[PDB]
Order: sequence, then C-alpha cells, then structure tokens
Amino acid sequence: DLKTGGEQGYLRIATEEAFATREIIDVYLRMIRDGTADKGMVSLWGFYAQSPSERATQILERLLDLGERRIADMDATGIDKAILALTSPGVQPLHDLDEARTLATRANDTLADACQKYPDRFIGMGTVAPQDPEWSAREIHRGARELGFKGIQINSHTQGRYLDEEFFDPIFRALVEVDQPLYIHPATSPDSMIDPMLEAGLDGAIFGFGVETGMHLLRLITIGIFDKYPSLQIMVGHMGEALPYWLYRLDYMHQAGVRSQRYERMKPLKKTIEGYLKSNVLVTNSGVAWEPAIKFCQQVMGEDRVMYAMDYPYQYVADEVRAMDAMDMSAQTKKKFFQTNAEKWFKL
Amino acid sequence: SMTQDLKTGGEQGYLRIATEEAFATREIIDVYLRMIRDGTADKGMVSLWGFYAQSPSERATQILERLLDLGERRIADMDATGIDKAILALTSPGVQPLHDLDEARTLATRANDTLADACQKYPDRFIGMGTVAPQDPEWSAREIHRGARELGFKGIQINSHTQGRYLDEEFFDPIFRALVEVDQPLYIHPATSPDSMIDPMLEAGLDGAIFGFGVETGMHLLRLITIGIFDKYPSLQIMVGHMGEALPYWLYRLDYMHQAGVRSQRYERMKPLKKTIEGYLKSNVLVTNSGVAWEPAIKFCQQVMGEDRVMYAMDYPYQYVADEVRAMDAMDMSAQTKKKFFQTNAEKWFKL
Ligand SMILES: COc1cc(C(=O)O)cc([N+](=O)[O-])c1O
Ligand SMILES: COc1cc(C(=O)O)cc([N+](=O)[O-])c1O
Ligand SMILES: [Cl-]
Ligand SMILES: [Cl-]
Ligand SMILES: [Cl-]
Ligand SMILES: [Cl-]
Ligand SMILES: [Mn+2]
Ligand SMILES: [Mn+2]
Repeated sequence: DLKTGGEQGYLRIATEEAFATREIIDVYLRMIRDGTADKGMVSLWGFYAQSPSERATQILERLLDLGERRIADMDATGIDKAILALTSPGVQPLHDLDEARTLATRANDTLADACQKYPDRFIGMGTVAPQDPEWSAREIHRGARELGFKGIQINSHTQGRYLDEEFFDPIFRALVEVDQPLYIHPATSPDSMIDPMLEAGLDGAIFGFGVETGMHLLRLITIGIFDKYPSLQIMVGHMGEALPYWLYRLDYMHQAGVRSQRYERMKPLKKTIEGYLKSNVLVTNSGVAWEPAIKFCQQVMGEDRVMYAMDYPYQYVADEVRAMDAMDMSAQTKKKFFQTNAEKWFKL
Repeated sequence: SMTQDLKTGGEQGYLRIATEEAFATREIIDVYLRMIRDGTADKGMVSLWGFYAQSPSERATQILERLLDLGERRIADMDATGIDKAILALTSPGVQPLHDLDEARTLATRANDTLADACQKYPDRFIGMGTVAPQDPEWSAREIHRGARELGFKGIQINSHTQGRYLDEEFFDPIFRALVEVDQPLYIHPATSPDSMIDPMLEAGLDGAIFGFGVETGMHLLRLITIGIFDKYPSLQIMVGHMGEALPYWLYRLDYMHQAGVRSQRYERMKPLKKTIEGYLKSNVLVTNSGVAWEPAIKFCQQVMGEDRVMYAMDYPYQYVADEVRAMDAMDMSAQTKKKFFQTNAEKWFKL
C-alpha cells in the first residue's frame, strides 16, 4: 500500500537516514573493551552492538546494509530517496587521528560506491573528523567535488568540544566554499554533562540527544555563526531539537543576557534567533511523525524550511509514513514537506 | 480603541491570577554570597546569584529590589499590570544548596513564616507556596503539613535538584507521601544544573533561563514520570512552568523512545508504566506559560494537555512586561478558554 514512484503527488525523500561500517563499529567495541569509550559510547553502542533484543539486532543488521535489503525496506515503505550519513558518533570520539581520518575516508568511499550503484535512491552526506578541522575542510571539498555528496553530517560534539570554538572555523569556511549545508545530528552528551541523564535512562534519543543537539545549535547561533557566514544553512532533525517551541523564551532571555553583559560569549547579533531560524536553520521531522508538531514548526519557521525524515533504521515504521501521507495539509504543502524542500536545500 | 490600561478587578471577564511569582529574603541571598565567597557555592549558584546579587546591570538591580519586596511596591507593580492575584514562592534555588541542615531548616522556616505574614496582610492578592529542604525529607514532610494546616499555603515549590540529587530517589519519598496527605500540588521550578551537568552550558552562557533551566526541569519531571511516580501516587499533581519545559512538544518522541527502551529492556531503571507519558500529562501534570507569552506555544500546549491544564503565569520579577499581559489578553481564543487560562484553572488546581 506504500509505493515508490510518486503516484500520490510527491516523491518521499527521507532526509536523516543512517548506515554503519563494520570496521567502525568494531572500533567502538574495542574502545568499550579497553576503557577508552566515553560513557555515552558505552551506553549507546555497548547496547546496539551487543544486545540480543529484536530492536538492537535489527538496527545493526539494517545499518550495515547499503544494498538490496535497504532498498527492499525503502520499497516496502514507499521511500523514493534516502539521504544517508554514517551513524552517530562517526569517527568523532576516536583518539588516534590517523585512524579517525582513515576510517572516515573509507566510510565516505563506501557511501560513494553505494550511491554510484543506486544513484536514484541513495544520496550521500560526508562524515568528517572535526578534531582535525583543516583535514575536515579537505574532506568536505573531496565529498563535494569527487564523491557527489550534498553536504556533511557532524554528530554534535567532538570529544566534548563544540563547533562554536574558533578552532573549528575551517569546517564552516569549507562548507560555505562548496555552498553545502551542515546537518548537526545528535550524539550522546560528553562525560561533562551526561551523568544525571545516564543514571535515569535518558541519555539517548528519548531526551539527551535533544539536549545535546539543541544546545549545540543554540551556541552556534549565539556565537554569531550566521553573521560570520550568512549563506550557511544548518539542518537539524527531531523537529528542531525543541528550539522552535522554546523560541519566544530563547529570544527574550538571549536579549536580556546581551543587554546586561552577563556572558563573554553572548554579544549582539544582527538578527533575532527567530530571524536565524527563518533564514539559516532547516529542520526535519526525524522521530516526530506527529502532525501538530510538524504544523507548529511550519508555522513558526515557514513551510519551506521543514522536511520529512524517517530516521531509518532507528525508527522504521510503515504506519508513520501512512500517518504523514494522511496529514491535514494542502497537497502543495505536503509536496514541499516530502519532496521539494529537500530538493532545494540539498540541491538534488 | 485599544487601551494601555491593565486593570485589576476582572472587567475583561476574568481575574488575572499569576501562578509562578518569585520573592527573596535578604538573609538567604546573604547565605548565597557567603557560599560564593567561601568556595562552597556550586557553579550554578556562582553564575545565577553572583549575577543577581552583584551585577550593576539595570535588569539585575531592579530584579533584586523587586524580589525583596512583599508589600506595597509589589502590590503597585501588580496593580500596574492588572494582576489580581500572585502565587508566590521563594526564588530558586531556595535553601536546597545549603550544606548545614540546621541552617537550611531554620531559614526555610523563616521564609515560610515571612511569606505567611505577607499573605495574611494581603489575603486577596497574595497566595503562598511553601519552600522546603529536601536534604531532610522528613522535616520537609512536616513543613508541607505545617504550610497547609497553619500557614494557609496551597502547595510547595521545589527548585528542581537538591545538591545534584533528584526526587525520583527513594530517599525523597516522604515528600510525596506528605503532598498526597495534604492533597496539594508540587511545583517543580527550575534551578541551575548541578556541577555534574552544567559545564558546557555555562561556558556558552546557556546555564540559566535561556536553556539550562528547561533542560534541568524537563529532565527532572521526565525522571519522575518514568520512575512511575504517578502509578505510586495517582492523585499527585505536578506543575511546571515555561510551557511544560518542552515536554509537550517532545511528547511523540518521548513516548516512542520510552517504549523502545522498555520493550528492549535497555535500562534496569526504566520499567513498564500503567499509562503512556501522554496519559500522565493529561491526568497528573499541569503547565503554566511563565516566560512564554506566545500564542502558538500556549495553544499547542492546550491541545496536547487539555485547555483545563494550562495556566497563566508572569514570572515576576524576572519577566515583568506589561506588553506580555496585553498580548495574552488579546489572543484569538474564546472567552471561555481565556477565562480558564487566566483564572479558573488556577482556582481549581490550587484550591483557591
Ligand atoms: C546512533 O544514531 C541514532 C540512534 C538513535 C537511537 O538510539 O534510537 C536514534 C537516532 N536519531 O537520530 O534519533 C539515531 O540516529
Ligand atoms: C532565580 O529564579 C529565576 C530566574 C530567572 C532568570 O534568571 O531570568 C528566571 C526564572 N524563571 O522561572 O524563568 C526564575 O524564577
Ligand atoms: Cl488584600
Ligand atoms: Cl553535581
Ligand atoms: Cl495518590
Ligand atoms: Cl526489542
Ligand atoms: Mn538519526
Ligand atoms: Mn520562575
């Protein structure tokens, strides 16, 4: 009943879809075994790489496939195209920079090969190693120029450091050079923040992911990244990591802090936070197959700035696709949401 | 002709009852300063109270003055914004950070008596919520009873964590037993995050009301829901401000991922609940719009929670803005719903 081909009036383009490489998962296992994994890696990957639960075992199998099985799963849910990225946390936590760069290179080449096999079904976002910003700049260019990628995904913090530090500037410089978006995908919080969430079972997708990622996007807005780089587009999933809902409070309290000189890293910005959401931030509904939240975000940010995403294989649910197809939205809005926003912002 | 007038007395068709309004006592602020000076203050106290107690900014200095008044200046400020009644609580973090239990109990007792005196003096304007010292849950239970029976209070406000500990721990159970005995709501108000969580927010200027408050408080409410507090205590009502600390917006993801975790037996701590998280929002959680004078968010939350479960709050004096009251008065919302929002929901849930 869910079919590819666009007969219902739009293609379904899923914009936050994950894969893994066996060798990178094996590094996570090595780090867990040797005690160099952070608490988030132990929690997240200690569970999915080892748990006998149905959910974990199917996730791992699906993550690792970039071929016929993935295509069959897409076909079964009417998903025409998937924008693919190496699953969080990528190579960001790795302590050996040579290893991180080598494995990122291999993951990027593996993804490029899969997109070359299925160029009408798979679209790639590159993975990088922000612990080396200039290498990451090189890899942004290589992905854009040689591999056919449409941007990059960064899995939030790198070893507890955030992208608003000047150190990471080459990444943004390069994204603006190639004119591609950055998708800031969640990760577990760093060890500096995770403990109260971890103890309650809240460190992952239920809560901690949104804390980490919303914080990361907010700190980039408030350091002025979009004044420095006015063309830059940053995408986030999960209905904007709560920021659209918080918007009134974000702007009120941001302004209060700026005027009162409360913080060194909070100085005047050229736009309000609302202004940046309307011009520089893009959101997907990954994990949020929920009409009132989607409509809220369309209203606040503009319906051109909200895109469909499935979050395969972490949230692979045929009934969610059906619920999205059935929303009380005009045909014209629905086609933007499922297809034409992604075509614009990813330059498909 | 639109007016700038904001009048007490209910002539718009409702009283304006503000449900998250703060005051301070000088002696408790002086303890914060002492803790900052002697190095026993946590990073959040240094950030928050180093700012309000010492900043020369216009905003901080006016806030500190207003916090300390429980009399004619506060009443005039309410009159000037058409606020008929204020539900008052000792400002975060209260006595929760204090290491000396005797000092915490003594200062909380004094703050509660000071509040009760003010409510007795202005009984049609001021309504009290008690402050407690969760470091001593059994004393706190006695103080919940004293507030309800002797002081005329309508519930208690707890300023989220106590020294890095959360209310889902069994240690704090006496507080819940007492709330159910007096049948009163708990307002979980924000605080700065504990030292175990604050660092990345603090460095960016995000530890306070802009962001970290919502992280801390939403986490705390979520922890309580997922430990099963409302299965243990089905009558218990927990109130939160700031449009539900994002939880209403996250609801689909909360329930989906809560279920995923329980079904995969991922966390020994996270076990089956009798209701969905959505179910608990509709039966056991209540929300105010403190800091969120914003129609789309209010309406969203009214749809998720039910219009009977969302109340007006000003967050005086941290967010004292006449234009916000005007915007709220003029929302495209039925008279009946608007009256619930401003007046009758609070009258029900606080038993006014
Ligand atoms: C490791 O990558 C993910 C993990 C989960 C999960 O543990 O359920 C969800 C998402 N997500 O974006 O929500 C992920 O991409
Ligand atoms: C110390 O108590 C508060 C502080 C602030 C602030 O720093 O602006 C905001 C709220 N509030 O609830 O948002 C307070 O109650
Ligand atoms: Cl009176
Ligand atoms: Cl701590
Ligand atoms: Cl009960
Ligand atoms: Cl399972
Ligand atoms: Mn994802
Ligand atoms: Mn408040």
